[PDB]
Amino acid sequence: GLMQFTLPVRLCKEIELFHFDIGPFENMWPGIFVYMVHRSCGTSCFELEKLCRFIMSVKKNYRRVPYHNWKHAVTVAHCMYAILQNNHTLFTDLERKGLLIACLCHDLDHRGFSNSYLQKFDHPLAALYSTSTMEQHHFSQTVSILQLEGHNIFSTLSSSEYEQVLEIIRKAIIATDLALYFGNRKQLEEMYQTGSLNLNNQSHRDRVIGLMMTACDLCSVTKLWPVTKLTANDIYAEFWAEGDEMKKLGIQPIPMMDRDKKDEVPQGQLGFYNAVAIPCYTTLTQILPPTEPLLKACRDNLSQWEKVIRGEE
Ligand SMILES: COCCN(C)C(=O)c1cnn(C)c1C(=O)Nc1ccn2cc(-c3ccccc3)nc2c1
Ligand SMILES: [Mg+2]
Ligand SMILES: [Zn+2]
Repeated sequence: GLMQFTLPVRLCKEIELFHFDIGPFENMWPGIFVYMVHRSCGTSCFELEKLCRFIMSVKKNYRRVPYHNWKHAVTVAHCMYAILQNNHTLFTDLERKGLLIACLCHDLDHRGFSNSYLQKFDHPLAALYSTSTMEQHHFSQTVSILQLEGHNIFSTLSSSEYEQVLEIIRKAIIATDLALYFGNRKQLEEMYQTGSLNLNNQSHRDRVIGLMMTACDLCSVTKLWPVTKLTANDIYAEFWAEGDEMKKLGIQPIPMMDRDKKDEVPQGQLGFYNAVAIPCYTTLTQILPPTEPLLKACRDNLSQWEKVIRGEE
């Protein structure tokens, strides 16, 4: 109850900034998350013992893959923490509880492969979940862990508040399917530009939380350049393994997944910044002005990939 988590001074300060890197000390990441729940939500929103037990079972259900691993879960939660802390009054009590949990759980049991590859492989998950295949699985794994004995961190909510929190989590995790981001962001662009955007409308709040999810999920593009560049190596380690597995099913992979087209990464990064990331952070900044540092850092990283192409690195 009177047991605050405290970080060393440098982390205490930098954890409040959008561009914080959680560091290479895995054993500090649970403490970093609890710190963030305690400041974002309150020391009372979860029983510490149940929260620690939930965090450790979540960690165990992330796999040893290059990118979609436990470090990604905690990194995405931190980006959400920074959004929430910069927008203190915009979010409900249930939202603050659900959203850091959603981010921690949003890639549970990821195997390092896309929805596309599961469907070409004919994986059993592609028969159970015909769209947003991995994202429905990540949600199913979150509910499984919530039901383990002594892992119900929501045990003190009413029936209807529990239903509401699990719905915020389900929609927040589904929204991390980038296939859904394009049309979510177009509707938010139109809604904002015609002045129809209404944060009392639940279906509008859902769209805004969806965009916050894409923003936190893609947040490697918002870090200092060496973090961005080193994270991209892990991203391609996965893409290129998927490509290899496409070649084993007799399917030429897309160039993004073909390690033989390593050469064209820089231009592929530009496309991604221009088509996905910059538009994501631009619309987020229109809706939630205090998130502007995410857009500014993304633009800085776009300029770094432009320097790589000009062989200035
Ligand atoms: C939520 O997603 C989770 C991870 N995923 C899926 C990401 O997309 C993602 C997340 N963060 N970042 C930075 C990325 C990322 O790098 N994306 C892309 C997207 C298209 N490309 C096309 C080419 C390319 C390469 C070589 C040749 C031609 C094209 N390279 C890319 C890279
Ligand atoms: Mg995912
Ligand atoms: Zn993710």
